[PDB]
Amino acid sequence: GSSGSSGEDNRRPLWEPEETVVIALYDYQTNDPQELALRRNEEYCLLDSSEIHWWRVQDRNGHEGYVPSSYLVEKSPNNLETYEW
Repeated sequence: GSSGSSGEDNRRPLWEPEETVVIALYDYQTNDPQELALRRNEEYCLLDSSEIHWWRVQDRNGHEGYVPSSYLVEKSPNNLETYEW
């Protein structure tokens, strides 16, 4: 392989390392308005974890609702030296 215009991959993220960002392992679907359909391999801003089985999140476009925390996952840690004790 060979580069073309730029040989330096500087693809920075969008969300913030401070806000809780979760991702859906699978594309969840529902027939209720109160519920939101998650997308496989898609991050989501955690609004409030009031409940346990159901977490309130928001899409990148602006779609919030109740989703199965099971699908949502905590963006694995990286280059972060911190201990929760």
